[PDB]
Amino acid sequence: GKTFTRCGLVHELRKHGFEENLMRNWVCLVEHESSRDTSKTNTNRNGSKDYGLFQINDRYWCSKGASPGKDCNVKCSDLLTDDITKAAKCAKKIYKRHRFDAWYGWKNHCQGSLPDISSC
Repeated sequence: GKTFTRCGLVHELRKHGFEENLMRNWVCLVEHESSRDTSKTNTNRNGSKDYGLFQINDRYWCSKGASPGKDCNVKCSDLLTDDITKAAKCAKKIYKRHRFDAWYGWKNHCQGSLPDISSC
């Protein structure tokens, strides 16, 4: 697991199939959820835990076990590896029903201001 910079994240998502017109929303969401860190985790009041760059939950999208086998066919520990793609492809499969509303940071802080990406 590693941390990314905004220019690195903008590029990593552009390579992983994220739209340049949505990139501002995506990086500003990710900067509140994981702070651009693949190693980040958070526990919930419901007893489940969140993993990887999009803080994906072991009961809803990824799987906590030794093998993948959940709604996005991906394992919580694979989201902690040095390429975000395991979390990013699952984030696209969520965006098919909830483009940004599946993440609390976007509706808590990205409604006020977004960062610039025109230097990336």
